[PDB]
Amino acid sequence: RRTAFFFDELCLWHAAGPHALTLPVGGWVQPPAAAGHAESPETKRRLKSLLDVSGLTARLQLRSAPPASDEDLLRVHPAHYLERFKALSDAGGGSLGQDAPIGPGSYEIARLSAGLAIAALDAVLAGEADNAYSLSRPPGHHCLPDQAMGFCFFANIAVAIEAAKARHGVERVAVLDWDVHHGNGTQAIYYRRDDVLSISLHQDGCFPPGYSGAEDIGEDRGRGFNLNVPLLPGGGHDAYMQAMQRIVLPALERFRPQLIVVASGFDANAVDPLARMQLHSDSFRAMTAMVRDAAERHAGGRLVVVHEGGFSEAYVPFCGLAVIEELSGVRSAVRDPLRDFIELQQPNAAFRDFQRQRLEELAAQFGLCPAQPLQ
Amino acid sequence: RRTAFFFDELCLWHAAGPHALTLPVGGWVQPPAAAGHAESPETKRRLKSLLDVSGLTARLQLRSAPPASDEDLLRVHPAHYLERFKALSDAGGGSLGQDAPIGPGSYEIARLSAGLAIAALDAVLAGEADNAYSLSRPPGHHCLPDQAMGFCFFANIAVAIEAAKARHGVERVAVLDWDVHHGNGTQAIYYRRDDVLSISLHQDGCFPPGYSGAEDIGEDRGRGFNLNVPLLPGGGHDAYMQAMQRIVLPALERFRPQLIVVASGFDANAVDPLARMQLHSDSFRAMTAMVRDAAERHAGGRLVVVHEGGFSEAYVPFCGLAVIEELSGVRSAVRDPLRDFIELQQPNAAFRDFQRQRLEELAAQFGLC
Amino acid sequence: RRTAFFFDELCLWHAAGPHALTLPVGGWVQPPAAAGHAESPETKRRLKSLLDVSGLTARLQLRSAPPASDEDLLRVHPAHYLERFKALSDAGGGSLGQDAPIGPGSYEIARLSAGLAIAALDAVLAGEADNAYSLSRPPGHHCLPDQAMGFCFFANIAVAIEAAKARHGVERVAVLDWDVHHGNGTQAIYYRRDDVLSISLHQDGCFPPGYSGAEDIGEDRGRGFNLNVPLLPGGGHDAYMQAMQRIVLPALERFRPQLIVVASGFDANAVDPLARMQLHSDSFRAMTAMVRDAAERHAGGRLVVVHEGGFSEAYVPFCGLAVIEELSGVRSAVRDPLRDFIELQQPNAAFRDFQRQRLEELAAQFGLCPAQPLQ
Amino acid sequence: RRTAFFFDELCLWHAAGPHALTLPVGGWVQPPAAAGHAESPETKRRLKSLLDVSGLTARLQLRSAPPASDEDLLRVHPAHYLERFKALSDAGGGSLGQDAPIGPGSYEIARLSAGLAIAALDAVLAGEADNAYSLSRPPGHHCLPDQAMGFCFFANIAVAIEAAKARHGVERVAVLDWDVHHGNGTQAIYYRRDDVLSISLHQDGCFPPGYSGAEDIGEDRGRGFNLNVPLLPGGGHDAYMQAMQRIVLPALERFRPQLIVVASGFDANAVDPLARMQLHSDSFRAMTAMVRDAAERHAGGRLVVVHEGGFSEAYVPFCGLAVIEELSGVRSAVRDPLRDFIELQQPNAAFRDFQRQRLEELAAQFGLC
Ligand SMILES: O=C(NO)C(F)(F)C(F)(F)C(F)(F)C(F)(F)C(F)(F)C(F)(F)C(=O)Nc1ccccc1
Ligand SMILES: O=C(NO)C(F)(F)C(F)(F)C(F)(F)C(F)(F)C(F)(F)C(F)(F)C(=O)Nc1ccccc1
Ligand SMILES: O=C(NO)C(F)(F)C(F)(F)C(F)(F)C(F)(F)C(F)(F)C(F)(F)C(=O)Nc1ccccc1
Ligand SMILES: O=C(NO)C(F)(F)C(F)(F)C(F)(F)C(F)(F)C(F)(F)C(F)(F)C(=O)Nc1ccccc1
Ligand SMILES: [K+]
Ligand SMILES: [K+]
Ligand SMILES: [K+]
Ligand SMILES: [K+]
Ligand SMILES: [K+]
Ligand SMILES: [K+]
Ligand SMILES: [K+]
Ligand SMILES: [K+]
Ligand SMILES: [Zn+2]
Ligand SMILES: [Zn+2]
Ligand SMILES: [Zn+2]
Ligand SMILES: [Zn+2]
Repeated sequence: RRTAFFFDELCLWHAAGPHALTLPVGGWVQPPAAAGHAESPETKRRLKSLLDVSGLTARLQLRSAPPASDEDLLRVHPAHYLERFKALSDAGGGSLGQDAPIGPGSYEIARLSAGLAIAALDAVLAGEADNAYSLSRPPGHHCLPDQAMGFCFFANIAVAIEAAKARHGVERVAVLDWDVHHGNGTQAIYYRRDDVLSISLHQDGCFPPGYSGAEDIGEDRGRGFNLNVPLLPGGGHDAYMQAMQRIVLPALERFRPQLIVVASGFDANAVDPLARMQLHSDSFRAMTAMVRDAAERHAGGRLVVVHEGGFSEAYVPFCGLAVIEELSGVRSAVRDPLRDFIELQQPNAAFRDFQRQRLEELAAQFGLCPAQPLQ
Repeated sequence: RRTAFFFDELCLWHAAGPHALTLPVGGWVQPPAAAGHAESPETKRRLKSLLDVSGLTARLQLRSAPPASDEDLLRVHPAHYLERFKALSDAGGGSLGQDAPIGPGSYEIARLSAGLAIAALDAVLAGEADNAYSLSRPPGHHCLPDQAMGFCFFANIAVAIEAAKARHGVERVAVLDWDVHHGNGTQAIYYRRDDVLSISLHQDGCFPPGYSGAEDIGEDRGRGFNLNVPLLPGGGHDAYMQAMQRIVLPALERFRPQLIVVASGFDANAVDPLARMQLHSDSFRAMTAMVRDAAERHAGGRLVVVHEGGFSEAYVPFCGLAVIEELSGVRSAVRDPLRDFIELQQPNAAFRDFQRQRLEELAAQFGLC
Repeated sequence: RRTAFFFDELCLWHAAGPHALTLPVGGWVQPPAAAGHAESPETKRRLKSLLDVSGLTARLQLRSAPPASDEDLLRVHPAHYLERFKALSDAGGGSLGQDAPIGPGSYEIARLSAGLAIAALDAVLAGEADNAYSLSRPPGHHCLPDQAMGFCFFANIAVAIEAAKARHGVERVAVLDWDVHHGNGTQAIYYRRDDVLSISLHQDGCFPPGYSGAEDIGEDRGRGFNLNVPLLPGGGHDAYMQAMQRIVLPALERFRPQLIVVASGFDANAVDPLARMQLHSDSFRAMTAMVRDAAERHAGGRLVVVHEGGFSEAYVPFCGLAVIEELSGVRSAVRDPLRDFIELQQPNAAFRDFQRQRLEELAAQFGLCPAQPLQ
Repeated sequence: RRTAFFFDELCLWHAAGPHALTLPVGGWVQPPAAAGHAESPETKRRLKSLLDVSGLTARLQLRSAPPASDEDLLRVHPAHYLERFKALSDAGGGSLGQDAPIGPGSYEIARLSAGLAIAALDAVLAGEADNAYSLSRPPGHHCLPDQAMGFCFFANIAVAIEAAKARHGVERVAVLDWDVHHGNGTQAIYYRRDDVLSISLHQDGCFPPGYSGAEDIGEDRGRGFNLNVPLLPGGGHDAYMQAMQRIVLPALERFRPQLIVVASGFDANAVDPLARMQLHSDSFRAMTAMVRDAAERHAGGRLVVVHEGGFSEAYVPFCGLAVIEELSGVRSAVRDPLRDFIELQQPNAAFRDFQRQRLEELAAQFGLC
């Protein structure tokens, strides 16, 4: 298998003002002596470093891309938003919204991030690669057309899809969003559309705070083409496996995607500060295997994974490595040193059963028939 | 209310070798560009900085203490353990056990940490203060007599209790351990004893990994005098409130403690990387209120809170501040900026009810209903 | 001796946007993975930590102070400057000038820094202490009345002096500025005044860049009441000792100060990135001893040392500790672990002689008679 | 021009125990909240990042290399030194000498660093590239055969030269060492040899502390084939240009090198904490131009630049970029933002003249005038 790795060093140079985790410094929040922000470069940089020393980068098709044009961005965002973003970026940065801080030059770098997503879809649709991974920083899946949120400043995946439709005329794209937070940007943009199936697995009520969203299934033309799976906080491997088998795979089976895009955050990992789920690297490996399989049966193998969240410096690299091994069909010598340990922390039988029953009920609410994958 | 704050700057100078969170650097674990260890000074330093900026330090009785003597340490740990610890500390540090890395001078600093715990109990028992908070770094509650674990190198609380019994002859001490991990050190040391009631609230299976422990209630003379409450991962405020009201307060009521010691980690907070629970600063405020109340009723107000775990730099200070406000009866101008946000993320009604039913069953199992 | 240590934890919470040393992040300057700015809290925080663990803090008279009022600040700065500073500070920070970046809440913290300086002079003038040290962050000595420069946002020492004149009517204050950079703020404010003798020891041409200033001795009423000693880059202990003995002590002798204020940066230390001089902790000890002596003979012992620059995290604490030992008359158990090493790196005889001859010529240019200290 | 860039990500994973700048943490030296060591990865990583963002990496011949074999290392270092290094590396690290701390796995990574130097000489001697740059971390130029010093654990350049002589039979190599500290490792190894001309430009008395060395010109067969230029602290661009024109270029002219190797530290830069000199990125550009020119005239263009010291995170990348632009003949869009500022800080005319006169005298002493 030929996997394109879309990466640019410059995406790692985007940096907001001082923050303690996600809290803007000021008031009662003391400046951290080192850290600086949640959406730091280090988590993505360490993924890249581990890919290099493992020998995996040598086996991928390593690509960059031009930054997203105004044409591409305007399919989603209004000019006055671009202008506001740019002016704030040229004046040294600041706050572009609620939980949306930017640094100097962040406009240009956000454009580059969006271009990588655009290019990754283009490459896979054009037959240049079987699948692709885009290390797109800053992330995209919370961003609304006219409102930056959740450290996202462009709707990377939505911009990529709209560009893909204009260049290739793809008619059915599925977006599976396994970032631990709710993919509200993708949901809102495609909410009344049936050419895009948007599925979000997320921790119930995490971000946006208090939002579950199971009853939000899309409207009119898009009714049934948006699906939220609000998993109970504390869940791990089995919760995600059950969600995949009872909701995701049956939904993709019904939708028959010609392209699958994954909004892949790794903030469901067991040591992430920004959520409470218990995934290990093999959990992300298994989800990728399931989604790759779905792509091989419906979409001619056309799968793109776009990097979204994931805050843990120590553990994100191992989770992201697992995904890329699974996309490329290449297994490195890397051994996840937290794997066995995270196994022992998983929910007990009673808790697993309780989450399983809720997923069964949810699959029934959605009108998903428990069929088996086929071609 | 007169609250003693036991603190020494030197406790913040203990530092292990390079780690990525809890993973020792080496093999596939790249050295972090900044961070360093999990048990870093910063989390405790930022608690101290927020206490100072809030003006609350000015209302406490600020104290240090001599480091723990060999006499005190030897009540719990063997001489060969002290020697082994010391030699490794003199030779620049390294690994004293599984998840127990030390740096140069860490022996001396561990002794100082233990002395603060000793002195805090002493002060409260002697009537020098109504209650006390000991910012004891490195922490203590995982450490066995001859085995360092979980970044603990001396059993600070056990060492403090044994010293208290020798100096004051206190007969009944309750140790409430609300660090999110299991207080296995305190459990093992006091396991066959009824002069010490050890209670651990912890995330089911977190650390030690795979351990719940509800059935482990003590043995022979200590049967019934150890209680584990393994809360489901993902739980937050209500889970802890229910645990306090159905298990902890009834257990303390039955035991009639003459002194309450709290092993207070803040790693149950909603943004901690080292567990999966959802507590906010008012959760720790409420638990402290409930334990203070229990102390006022049985123990002449004698309450000591010893700092244990808590990894989140950003949020531990607010949780620790809340505790100390509650101990002192002084409310500062500090407003927790995550509070409203963490409310919205709490378990839904169905999950709350599920955890509540388990706690009811557990309280029945323990004969506390 | 009774030494007041004016300190507030909140001064350590002032933090600018991301910088690589002194370079604002953006363009070709990548965000640092840890550091964040030159004027970081850590250098001052580590001074405070070393003072604590040494037992010295227990022997000082530890004080805070109210922040500087508008009244006090307006003696130097215009209202529109205060308003501009404040607005930028309330909007999350940014760039208040050339090399003058601020963070959110920096206005309030700058006011606190200035209040510590005001209070330190007040305490010493009121007989509450023999001398004082003010750990005033952010620093002051580059700041002009209507222009922030060199990470200084208020003219701390000038604000303190003008307040001291209003409360106590002190008639002759000497400001000795041994920060390695030129004290241009103090120079410009007091330039035509003879009630304030301003003396700057600095590295020739360091900051402001290209400025030496030996011929800038004040004008009209202030002619002869400003003195610049531009020391050659590379100089260390002997260069500073010779400057003190041939220029500073004779100048103070002529001026008969009723109060001595020291603008004490430690960026002349041998490992500072922001200059090229070779001082060790005993060099700062000796300069403090000389200045304390001058204060005991003219000023009733009235000496205030205000912390200015110093970037080295490792070595500033030892230099600042040395000063405070010398102010308090208390020698701790701390042993400077770079001392012997820095001794061996000092300029050779030929270089020492070359710098000595220039200082002799300069003392003659200034019309300083080589008299001996007396009372 | 075809420039090989020898680089391996794994060299950036070497990391010693906690230090404050160069001071080992312990005693009165508090652990830094962020930093860690002087010889940190960041300075070299940021050079690599700027090369990538500039598009210059795309114009180089990017290479890695096998780590140095025992055969190669043993030409310089004894087996017992390898064993001692390795054992300390397997046991988590510690102190291999005075200013020579290592971390876990540092033995393997030091071997990799040395292999890059070996491979860079090999490539240039074999005609695979016109010149080369080796980003060899950890550095090499202070390391003696049986004594680690100055954060160097193998004598990278010496090991590379000895390997080059065995494989290619090159007879005359010049080593120009413009790291701001004295290249004592290269000086001592080649001290009685005339097949290697070792030249060190360094700050008078910086490191090793108190050493100038102008009188140390080699002995017996090597007499005249070692040259030290101890520049006065505080010197910058002109001092270095004068040293190059009056000492270095005439010496190379007399020696007729078949290969030039540069020990290129950037710690002479104007903002380095580890010395007191005032170089900007164009200074390193000019020195590289002058040495490339010398290589074109005697050595068929054969020039290798091996990365040594340089501590400034902010400014080393710009200085290293300048060198590589000059090697490759490719000028990127990068503009050095400190350049104009460092011009204004240069020594005045009187100081320049004073240093110039000393260099004239020194060139006369050496018989090069
Ligand atoms: O993973 C992310 N996106 O998928 C994320 F953006 F990083 C986030 F969503 F996790 C968040 F955006 F980081 C966050 F967690 F949602 C958040 F926005 F950072 C926050 F935690 F919700 C947050 O910012 N909380 C705050 C609460 C009060 C005041 C300021 C911030
Ligand atoms: O909070 C603590 N004490 O109250 C704690 F000991 F720090 C801990 F329990 F959080 C812990 F030590 F951090 C830990 F969780 F036990 C642990 F040690 F960090 C760990 F998570 F167990 C851990 O470090 N696990 C590892 C597993 C494999 C390899 C390295 C580390
Ligand atoms: O020590 C200081 N004051 O006494 C100092 F402010 F930190 C400084 F003066 F050293 C400085 F201000 F730090 C500085 F060194 F002068 C400086 F301003 F930071 C700088 F080094 F001069 C500087 O900022 N240089 C720059 C050059 C080009 C572009 C931006 C900044
Ligand atoms: O640049 C270097 N090599 O080219 C260097 F070796 F790193 C150094 F020379 F800069 C050095 F090693 F940093 C150093 F300068 F030699 C040194 F080791 F850092 C030091 F400055 F010598 C030093 O560390 N001195 C100490 C003195 C006393 C106690 C601890 C350290
Ligand atoms: K999601
Ligand atoms: K849809
Ligand atoms: K517990
Ligand atoms: K018990
Ligand atoms: K000065
Ligand atoms: K004047
Ligand atoms: K040299
Ligand atoms: K030689
Ligand atoms: Zn997320
Ligand atoms: Zn814990
Ligand atoms: Zn300065
Ligand atoms: Zn060097």
